[PDB]
Amino acid sequence: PPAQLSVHTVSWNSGHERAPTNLEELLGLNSGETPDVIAVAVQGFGFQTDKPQQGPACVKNFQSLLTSKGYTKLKNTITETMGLTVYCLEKHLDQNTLKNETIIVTVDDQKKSGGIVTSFTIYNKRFSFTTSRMSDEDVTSTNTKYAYDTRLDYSKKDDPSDFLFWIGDLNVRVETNATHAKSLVDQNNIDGLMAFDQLKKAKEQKLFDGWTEPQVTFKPTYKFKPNTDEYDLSATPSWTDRALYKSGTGKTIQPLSYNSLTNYKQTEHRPVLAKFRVTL
Ligand code: HEM
Repeated sequence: PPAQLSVHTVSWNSGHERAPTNLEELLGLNSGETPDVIAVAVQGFGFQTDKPQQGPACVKNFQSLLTSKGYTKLKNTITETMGLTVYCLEKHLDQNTLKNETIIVTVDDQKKSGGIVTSFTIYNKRFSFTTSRMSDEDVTSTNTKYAYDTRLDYSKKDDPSDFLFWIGDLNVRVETNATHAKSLVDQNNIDGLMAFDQLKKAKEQKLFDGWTEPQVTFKPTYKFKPNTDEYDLSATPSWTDRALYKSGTGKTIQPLSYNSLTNYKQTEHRPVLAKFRVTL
């Protein structure tokens, strides 16, 4: 058993946009790194119906590239508004130890909000990967707008997972006016603007209890005018896509890198990539 494994996560609230052609950058492969596990979460509209017939392109392009490197897809799950894919290096898998499971939780009767958790075991350690989506208008279990639900949190089980990641647009925003937020951005006072971020408020209500975010040192990833680096100040600039981590069993998870990918400008949000090292 290796003593450590590397995990990359990426999430993008990509809306109606199709998978780009350069995937290596998106997945953090472009520096020569070969991580053990890769999870990709997207949020948007119409993935299941698939009017545009993008599904077959996604499969082809992700499968070509990743199969080439020795990955196997453990699971792809899509609903109308969320997608979560998890890949693992083939060499790590043992069929009768894996216990691959996915639940979907749906909160509203239109099945647009909730989340997905995919869990699996390697080297006798359980990994769980969650993504979630909530809209501002929703009635929820928490009576907040945040994309949290206890059923999605595998640290609140009697047998909690060893390594947990929660990736996506949590529907946490910066709670101040757009002029002030832009001023802080222009001065590169990232910690000053993070003071207004709603994750700490959610945590005060004991949502995302004991989940940690890596230090943010990049500018808000939303809301941009498509194909520019210009903020549309009709919304307060915010950090939308986030990566949170936890261990249920006292394992060390060390973030190596956490950054937005500013080369991807096709849309209003920028994708966010995190890299972690975990000690088994
Ligand atoms: C940048 C945006 C997107 C990203 C990053 C992305 C990512 C992914 C990934 C990683 C997979 C699994 C591929 C595999 O099999 O290895 C997938 C599958 C799929 N995607 Fe995309 N996707 C995007 C956009 C979309 C859009 C806009 C639609 C439809 C409106 C869509 C529809 C689908 C469908 C239907 C599948 C499953 C196909 C099947 O199982 O036959 N995706 N996507």
